[PDB]
Amino acid sequence: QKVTFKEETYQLEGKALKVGDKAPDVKLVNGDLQEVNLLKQGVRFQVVSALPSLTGSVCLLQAKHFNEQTGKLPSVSFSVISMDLPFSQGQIAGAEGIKDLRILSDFRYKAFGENYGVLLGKGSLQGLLARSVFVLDDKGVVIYKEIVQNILEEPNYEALLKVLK
Ligand SMILES: *c1nc(COCC#C)n(C)c1N
Repeated sequence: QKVTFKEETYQLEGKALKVGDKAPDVKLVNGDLQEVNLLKQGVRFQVVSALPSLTGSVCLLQAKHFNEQTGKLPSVSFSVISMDLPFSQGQIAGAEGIKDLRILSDFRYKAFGENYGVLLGKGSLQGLLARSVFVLDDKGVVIYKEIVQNILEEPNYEALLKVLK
């Protein structure tokens, strides 16, 4: 699969993760500069979304939409991942009041990008994460995957909420 950004077409780098595959656990860094494991034990659904940067308008709308679901669906674990340092993630989350959302940084190991196959290849956005959504079931198996073809588009929220119902 390819991703488009205006005139640029990106190859996706890292390991291809498919619907039906066991999702790999990866090390990320949270707002307190604490290393955390992506996967949560004993929750019905885990939603893991990635975006190029929280600095961007489309990116912030995605973060705002997952912050709202965090409160509406407490039985579902929501995580948003970017290559932004935890400091900027905390600053932007603070200003926008997105305090319930689990915001994690892939900067240290690029372990999410490499293991979920959403690392953007050569181009202006190279090394940033493709806009993407994975839903895992209670076994940690991928039951839904969207890598957004046009990175200027928001994720398909309707397709996603049908998976969580
Ligand atoms: C996330 N999405 C986008 C696309 O447009 C938003 C803007 C600006 N960007 C730039 C990020 N960072």
